[PDB]
Amino acid sequence: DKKYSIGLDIGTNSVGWAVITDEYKVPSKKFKVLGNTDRHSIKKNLIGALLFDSGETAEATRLKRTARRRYTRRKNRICYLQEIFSNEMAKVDDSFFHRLEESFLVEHPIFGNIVDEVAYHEKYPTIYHLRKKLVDSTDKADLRLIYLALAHMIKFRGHFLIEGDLNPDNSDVDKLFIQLVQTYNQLFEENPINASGVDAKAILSARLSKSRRLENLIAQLPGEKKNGLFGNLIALSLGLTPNFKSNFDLAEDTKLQLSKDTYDDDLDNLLAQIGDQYADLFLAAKNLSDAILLSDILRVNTEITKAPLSASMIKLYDEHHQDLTLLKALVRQQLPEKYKEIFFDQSKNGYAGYIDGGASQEEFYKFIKPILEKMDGTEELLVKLNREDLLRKQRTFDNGIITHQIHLGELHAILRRQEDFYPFLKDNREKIEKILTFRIPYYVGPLARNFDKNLPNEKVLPKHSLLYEYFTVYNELTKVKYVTEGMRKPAFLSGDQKKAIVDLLFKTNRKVTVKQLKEDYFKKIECFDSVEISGVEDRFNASLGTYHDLLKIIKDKDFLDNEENEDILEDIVLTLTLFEDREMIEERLKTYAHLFDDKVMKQLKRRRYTGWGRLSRKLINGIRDKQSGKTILDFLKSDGFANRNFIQLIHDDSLTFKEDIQKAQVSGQGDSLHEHIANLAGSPAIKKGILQTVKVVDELVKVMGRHKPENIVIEMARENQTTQKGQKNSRERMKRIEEGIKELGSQILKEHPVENTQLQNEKLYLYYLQNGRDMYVDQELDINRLSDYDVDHIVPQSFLKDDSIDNKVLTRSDKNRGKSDNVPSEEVVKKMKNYWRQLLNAKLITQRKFDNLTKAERGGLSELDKAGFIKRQLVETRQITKHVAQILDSRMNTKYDENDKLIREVKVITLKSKLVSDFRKDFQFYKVREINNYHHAHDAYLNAVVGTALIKKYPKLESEFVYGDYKVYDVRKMIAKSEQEIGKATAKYFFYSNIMNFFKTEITLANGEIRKRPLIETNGETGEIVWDKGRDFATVRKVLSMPQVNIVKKTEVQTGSPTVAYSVLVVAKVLKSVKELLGITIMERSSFEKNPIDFLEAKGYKEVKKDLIIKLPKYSLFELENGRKRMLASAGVLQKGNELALPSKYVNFLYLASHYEKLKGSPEDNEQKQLFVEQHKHYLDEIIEQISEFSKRVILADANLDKVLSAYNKHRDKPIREQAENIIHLFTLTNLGAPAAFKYFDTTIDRKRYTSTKEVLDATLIHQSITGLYETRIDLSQL
Repeated sequence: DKKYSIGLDIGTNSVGWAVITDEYKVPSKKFKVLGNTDRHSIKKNLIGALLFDSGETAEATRLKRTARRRYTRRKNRICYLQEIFSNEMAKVDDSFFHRLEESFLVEHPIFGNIVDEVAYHEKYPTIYHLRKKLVDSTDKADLRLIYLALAHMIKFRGHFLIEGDLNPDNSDVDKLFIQLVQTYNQLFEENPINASGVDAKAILSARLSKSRRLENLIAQLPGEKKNGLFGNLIALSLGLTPNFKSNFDLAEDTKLQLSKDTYDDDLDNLLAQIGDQYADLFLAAKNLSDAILLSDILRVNTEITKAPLSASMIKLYDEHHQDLTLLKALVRQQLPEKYKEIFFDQSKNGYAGYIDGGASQEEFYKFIKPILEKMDGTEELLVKLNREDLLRKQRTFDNGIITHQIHLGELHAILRRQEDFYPFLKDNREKIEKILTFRIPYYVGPLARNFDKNLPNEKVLPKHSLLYEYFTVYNELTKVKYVTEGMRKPAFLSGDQKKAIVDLLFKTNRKVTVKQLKEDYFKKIECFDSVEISGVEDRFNASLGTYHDLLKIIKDKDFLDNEENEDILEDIVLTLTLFEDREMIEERLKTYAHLFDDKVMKQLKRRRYTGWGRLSRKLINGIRDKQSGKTILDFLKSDGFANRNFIQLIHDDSLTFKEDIQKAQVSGQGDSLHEHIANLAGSPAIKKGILQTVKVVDELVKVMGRHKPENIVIEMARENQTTQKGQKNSRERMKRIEEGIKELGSQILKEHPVENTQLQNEKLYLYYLQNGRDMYVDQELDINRLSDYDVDHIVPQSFLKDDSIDNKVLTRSDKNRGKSDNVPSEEVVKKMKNYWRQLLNAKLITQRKFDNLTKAERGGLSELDKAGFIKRQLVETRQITKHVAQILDSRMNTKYDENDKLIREVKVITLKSKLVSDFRKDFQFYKVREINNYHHAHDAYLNAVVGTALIKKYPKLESEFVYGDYKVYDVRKMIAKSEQEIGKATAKYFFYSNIMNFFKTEITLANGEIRKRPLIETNGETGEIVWDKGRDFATVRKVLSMPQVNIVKKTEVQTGSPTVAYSVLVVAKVLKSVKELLGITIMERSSFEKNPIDFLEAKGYKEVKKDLIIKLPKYSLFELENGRKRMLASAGVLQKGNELALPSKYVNFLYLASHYEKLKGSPEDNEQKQLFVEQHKHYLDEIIEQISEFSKRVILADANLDKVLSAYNKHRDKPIREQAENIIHLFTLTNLGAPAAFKYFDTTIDRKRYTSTKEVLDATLIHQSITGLYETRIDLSQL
């Protein structure tokens, strides 16, 4: 039994997965297959890929934001915080937490007496009045006030944080602005924004309108228009309502507004249209937005305090009141018609709409500015409106992290002082910190969970509740036994005997003795002379004491005994328990004045109760056993001869009571996976993919026999390069060139015109980007001789791998860069800097490129430069990937030590998808998407290899790419200050900052000098073998060439045109037998499943075997003869079911051939690969052979195969690159799924579709699990 790791490759249409074991191998396992076939076992490698469409299904609905889900899981956090306070709160005010809960259903009092309740609302009209008072508090503060402050934050927080989210050092307008442009530049490498010398803090946090601050900023970004994408983001974060339809050429108007209730959903619908690459862009806009709005706000306050947001909000409160007071007088007087429109009508923008009706600030100003301009005396009101300062409200801070940290600061201030008076607060600092800050996936160990023990979030009954005391008395009686004159054994009290006894004895005396039970009931009523009694001792312990209490006050025994007042009386005792003061009781009691005299109500209002019980009504009287329909109290009252009691009933498996209690302990023990994923920023596809990833990992752990993996290594699927977004890139390069040639005033586009699609050539682009000139030497280049010239890396590959235009120049010879191993030579910078500057200002190089060319002027590559290179390659910054990491980390690491620290047995590693992509290129494991779907699985395999190699080779780097709170090492203390300082395994890890250098056997320096590395890489300190260049590359080639890879096209049952939910197999009469395929529609579905046969009969079928009605969802998979597979699609059509595998030798060949000219890389190494393509021309035959063999066996499109085969022979002499590029088209004949037309050479090959679904009814149905590892096969031939 050995350790393993999982690699994951998460995409919007595909989850790829791979388990790897020691020495980076992929294990295999035999898997029992179920059903009616004579195949009972199958052997399977543990590597696969799940493929899924993204449409209207129930799983889609589950991943939508769901309010009742949020409510319930948030109630766990609220309730947990109450539990921590419950003990000390009991000493201050035992009814506090129950009082607040009753008032949750008023949509109001917080205190027991009228004095405190009035004094609380006079002093704390807002939560910020409270916070500020508490922070300023020198001595012990009232615990209710402390609780109320904390509870208000966690009640109204949109979403809590995960590890690595807090960043308090970079929470200011300027850095958040850079973050936005950096995130923007990641997505638009050709038209990046230079933000150098832009005072964004001053421009964006001014006393000017949003619209002016937009124009001011956009005016400082050369070439950027106000309604362009970057302007609209700035518009978004300033508080405006930009429209992104034109930036992305969208279908409809798609406008966005941060303050709206629907913004979160609105963003996901946009991402669903433009791609989840953009999500972090709109997240950067949100945090900037928050930093802007907090500066404007905090500016009003002038008092030095640990509650600066509170101090500001109090000020704005007072200013809001005066301004509203005047506006009301102005309107009442000058425009009384419009008063109710303005101040009461939430349906309209206007004050009412603005506050209680979700109209935004700008919508409100837009409505009210004309009203103000037409009135007298609105001069400064209008001034405030135009600097965005008029009647700001208080609720502008529930979401986002920049907000969260400001709140946490104030609350931590309160807790630090109040810890000195409430030891329990120091005792639970970390628990309370977790409640205030972070996601709580589970309430176990230190966070394990007044409230009803059985039902966690349900509150208890008052201990003097009449219903509670009935439960107490009946629970005791149901275990009394009696024995009479005519009996051999004792018997239980009857349903009627119990009621008889309660009516007769428990309602006439406070305590009931056993003598009374014997004499006053068993003698006098049942006429017995000898009676012995077990189950009770001197007297019963349970008393109906509140019945007797009220009997003296009401003096209407009929009223007490009447079952319909039971909840009236329950309400009365609740009220007499929650409050302690006659005026406040009598307020609440006044609704019952039609039921009692004033004589009685003066008496009732004086009858306070104190105390709370152990159980809640819902449990005792509320939940009902399914079959019997009876509550627990019902069973205590009568339960046949069984006479179960409370503790019996809870645990009896023959009653649903047990199961409902467990269903509630489960819901209250942690949060909701689907709610978590539902609230991420992303499309519904990215969310479906994350849910699949969680499913795949669960099944993989089941497969490895419940053993957890050592590491899980996650990457986000690298995206395919469509030719559509490929030509969008040409248009972008063209616009950057045109705009740059204009500002240079150079005639180069007229001397050499160029259509945009030619700019895809690296060298030609660089030639225009460089205005026709060498970049290291003052000279022109000849546009007709670019083949002779070099592409040089500004920062050498030894230090960072960056093959972008932003790290490349076009020289005559790379020797022109200078002779150093570092950035270009100081002699080159001098002769060329002024040219570079001109280019930089023309936006033909970037600020990063310029700084890098000139770096020799500043001492070359510093330690700091190198440490940031490390982080640049390691750290994956996408947000959603941090949440995938936590979700898996949450599920995997659940035990706690004897410290109350998390024991991390599974390390969840996150890698940039680039690392794997570079690895395939650096070591020739080339990817050719077109062949099959295996490359998803291959990526997950490679990702698991590269991730687990890194963590073993460079453990100290853990903190940068493993989820968790790890010891943060400074990367610069890991950087050797000379290369010879690294020949030994001292603590320094690198001199040449490409972290992937340890895989290479020889590294080439920028000048040409070559450093060798040992064939076997060991970790410095542990000595462990990490990578053996002699074995481990071969292992990888083996896994990739491996032909059987588990591919699963997720089947779907639809939910949103005659749309079918799923087909079904009917075997029946119409007499003689038919095997038919019938599609149930979404309307039909409800009916059909209710009564299958009656639905089926009314369709003309009869004498159907209902045990042979097989449900067949979309893409059900069938196997026929010779392993030919078919998938069942919609519209009575079948899809191709087989995946065609090719070994590495062929894949690499096809790749390097189709790239024979486009060959970026070393000039000698470029020929070594061209030689390989040449010397293996015979692979063209070998491939065509496999494609043909595959096609005749499973494709069955003999017509097109002949055309293809004929056309291949005729063109066998065209250059190799051409035949390969055209073989790569062929694979769409063999591709799994819907057949689709393609072109081979000149020839067009039209799709042969599969129009008869009859075929499958006698084939074998293959039902796959998510990994495809567990099959159950059903031979329909024998049906």
